[PDB]
Amino acid sequence: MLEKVVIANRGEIALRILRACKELGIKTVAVHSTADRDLKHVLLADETICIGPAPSAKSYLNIPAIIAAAEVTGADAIHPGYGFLSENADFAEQVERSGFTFIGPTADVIRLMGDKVSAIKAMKKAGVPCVPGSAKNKEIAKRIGYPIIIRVVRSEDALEESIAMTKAEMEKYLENPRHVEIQVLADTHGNAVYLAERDCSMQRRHQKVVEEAPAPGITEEVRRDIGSRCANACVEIGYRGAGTFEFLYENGEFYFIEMNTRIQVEHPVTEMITGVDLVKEQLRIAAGLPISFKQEDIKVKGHAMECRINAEDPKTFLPSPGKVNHLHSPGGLGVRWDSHVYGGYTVPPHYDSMIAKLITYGDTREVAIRRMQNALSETIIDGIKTNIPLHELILEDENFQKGGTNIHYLEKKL
Amino acid sequence: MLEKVVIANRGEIALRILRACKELGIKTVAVHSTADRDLKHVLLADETICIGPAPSAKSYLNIPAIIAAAEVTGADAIHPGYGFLSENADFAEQVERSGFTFIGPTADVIRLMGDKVSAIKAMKKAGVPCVPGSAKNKEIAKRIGYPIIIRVVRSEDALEESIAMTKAEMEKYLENPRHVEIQVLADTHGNAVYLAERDCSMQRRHQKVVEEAPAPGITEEVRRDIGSRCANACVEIGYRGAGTFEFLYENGEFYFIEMNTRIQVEHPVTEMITGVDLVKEQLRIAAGLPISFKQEDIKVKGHAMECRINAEDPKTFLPSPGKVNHLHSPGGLGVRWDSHVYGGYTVPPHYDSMIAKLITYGDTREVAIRRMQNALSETIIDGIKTNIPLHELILEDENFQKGGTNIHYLEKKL
Repeated sequence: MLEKVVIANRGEIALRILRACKELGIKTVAVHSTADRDLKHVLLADETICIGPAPSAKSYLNIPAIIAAAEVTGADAIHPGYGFLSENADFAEQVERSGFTFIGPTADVIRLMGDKVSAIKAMKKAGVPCVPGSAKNKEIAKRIGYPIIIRVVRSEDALEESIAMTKAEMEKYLENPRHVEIQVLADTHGNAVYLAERDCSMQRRHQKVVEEAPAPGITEEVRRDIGSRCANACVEIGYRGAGTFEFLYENGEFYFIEMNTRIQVEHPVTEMITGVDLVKEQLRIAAGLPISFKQEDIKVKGHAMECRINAEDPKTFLPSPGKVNHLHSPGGLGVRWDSHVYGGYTVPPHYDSMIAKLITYGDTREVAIRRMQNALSETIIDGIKTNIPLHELILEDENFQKGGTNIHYLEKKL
Repeated sequence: MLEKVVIANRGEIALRILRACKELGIKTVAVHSTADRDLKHVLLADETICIGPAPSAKSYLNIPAIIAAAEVTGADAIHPGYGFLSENADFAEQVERSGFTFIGPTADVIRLMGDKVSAIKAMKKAGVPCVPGSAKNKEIAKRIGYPIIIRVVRSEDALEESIAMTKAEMEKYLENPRHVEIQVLADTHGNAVYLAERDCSMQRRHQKVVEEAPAPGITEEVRRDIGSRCANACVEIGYRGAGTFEFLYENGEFYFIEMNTRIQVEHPVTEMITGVDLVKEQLRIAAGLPISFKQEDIKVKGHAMECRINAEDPKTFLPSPGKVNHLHSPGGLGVRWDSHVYGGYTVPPHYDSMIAKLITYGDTREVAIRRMQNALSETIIDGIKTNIPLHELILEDENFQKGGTNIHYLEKKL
C-alpha cells in the first residue's frame, strides 16, 4: 500500500501531514529548502532531503527535484499539501508518469477544475448551482441583471466602453453574499460524501482570516441538498480524494465559484464537528481504500472556529519575520493548536506569514467563540508581531457575534 | 449567582478552573504562596492574593487565610480543586458557616465518605457492591476467604499473631483487580448522572500514571448497571457536585473502595468521550443550576488516554525541580494539553511534581494510544527530567496494548 510518503510542502501543513502519516505507520520524507532546515516536521521526519535554496521557485515549486527525492528515497507517494504544486496538473501528471501515487486527484480532473469556465461548465452539467452569467452583450447583461462583472459594471451606458478595457488586460455581482463551502471526499470505490460546510466570510483581499463550521443559518435540509449535489458532482467528474466546493451564499441560494482540488487550510473546523480525520482519509483513499464511513454516519455536532495566526503587523499587514524568543501556546478543553512554531524558531521571510491555526470547539457557536477569545488571551508570541489583535477585534464584533456577516464585511469594518 | 470565585489551589488544576470560570464570565481570585507568584493562572487571574510562604501547611492548607481572601475580595464561592483542602470537611463547614458557597459537597457528606468504614456502610446500604469483609476472627476470615487484610494475611495460623501487630500501629484481597471508577454529577434539583467509567490501573505505589476511558471490556449493559447504582447512591446520600466512585474490578464484578468527593485529576478522559465539561458543571451546580443534560443524552464515543507528565527522574522517581529552559508542547487533531508550564518557568520543590497532563482521543483505543505515542515524541521539556520515558515504556508494552492489565502490573514490570 503506501509505505513512504514525500511531504512536498512546508510549515504547518507539512507537520499536519507528518502527524497523519505517523499515526498510520507511514514513513516520511521531508523535502525542504535550505531556509527550512529547522522546521519542526523536518526535525521529526524519518528522512530529509534538501531540494533547493530559499526561494520557492527554486525549491518547493522545483518539480524535478521533488520527483528526484521520491526516486532516491524509494517513496511510494507524494502529498502536495495546499498551495505550491498541489493544484498544478503538470506536476500531478509527472508524478504519475514517473510511477508514484499523487495524493490528490488525477491530473485531468485538476486541469478541468483548474480553469474558470470549464469548471463552471462541468458544475452546471452536474446540477450544482452556478451564478447567473455567460453587440448582444447589452442583451445578455440585461437578462442577467446589473450589477455585473466582465471590471465591475453597474450600468449599460458603460458596458461597451468597459468591454474594450477589461480586454486588453459574466457572473451577476452579489452584495450580501457569504462564503460558504462544502467539504467532500471521494474514493476509488465509487463513493463520495459531503462533510457539512464552512463559513469563511471573514476575509481581507480575498484572503481568509477566520473560518467556522457549520455555517450559521444553514439548516440540515439545505445542507443535505447542496451537499448531495456536490457528492454527485464528484462521481460525475471522477473526483478522487479531498476537495472543497466554494460557493457564494445569498437570500437562501448557493452559487458555485471554485473547486479547490486539494486539502483546505481550514479543514480542522470540519474535523471538529464531524469527527473525521481528513488527512488520514486522503492517505487511505490514495492507497486505494474506501472512505472509512458512509454518509449516514456523518452528523454535525457542536460548532468550531479557526483563527489563522500570522506573523504580520495587525493593522498594516506587512510581514513580521524574526526569532520567536518565547512561545506560549494555549490549551485545555476544546482547544486545538496546529503549528510548527516553537520557542527559539525563526520565522523566515521567504514564504507565507502563517505561523499557527488556533481552533476551538464548543457545543454552541457562543461557546466556541468565548473559548477562542480566552485561548487568544493566553497565547504569547514574543519577538515578532502577530495578527492576534485583529482576531480579538473580530471576535468581539457585535455583527460577528450575531453571525452571518458577508464577504465584504471585514474590509468595511477594517 | 456566582460572580466571583476564589481558586483555592495551584498548578494545572488552578488553570483548568480559571479557564472554566472565564468561559462562564465568572471573575477569578487566585490565592497563591510566595513561591507561586509566577504560576500561569495567577498571571491570568482578575485578582491575586498572597496567602502565605512556600510550605503548603502555611499557604494552601491555611484555612483562615483562604477564607480571608474570599472576604476581602467579596467573592461568592471557593473552588478547592483536588488535593489540599478539597476533602477537608472542617474547611467546607467553615466556608459555609462564613457565608460562601463551597464548590463541592456539603461538609456532612464529605465527612461521611471521608471515613473508610462509614463510606462502605453507606454504599452497602445504597446497593453499591462492596468487597466481602467485616476469637471469632478465624470464623469471619474463613467465610470471607483468604487472602485477607487487617497487614495482609494468606493463612489462619498467622491470623491471631497478625491481629495483635496490625493493632498497636477485612476486605477480601484480590489479585487480578483493575482500578475502574465511575464519574458522577449530582445537582440541587434531585438529579444524578453517571458519565461512563475510567480505567486507572497503571499505578505505582498507589499513584496513578496513565488513565483511560472507557474501560476496556466493560460493555454498556455493565456500565448501565454499576452507573445507575452510583447515581442512586448520590441521591440517597444527598450528594452535590462532581464525584468519583472508585472500584476494584474482577472476573466481571465490581467492588467499592473509595469515593472521592471532588473533581478527579483524570477528569479530562471522561470529557473527551462524553462531551461534558466537568468543571463547568461543577460551577453551574454550585450556583444552583441543574445538570445541563439528562442521562439519555450521554453516550460514550471513541476512546481517550491521559499521561501524567511529572518533573522527576523516570527510574528513581525523585523530583526534578528547576527551570524549564525550553518547552515544546504537542498539538494537532485529538491532542489536548492541560498544563501551567511555560518556557522559562521554574518548577518549584515545594509541591507535587505534576507539570502537565497530555490527553489524546481517537475513534478506537488503538488510535488514542498511537496518538499518545506520537504526541509524547513531539514533546520537549528542556532543563529538567520528566517521566516521559516511563510513559513510552508503558504505551509500547504488549500487555497494555492488549488492555486489561491489573493494578499490580506496573510495579511488576517496573
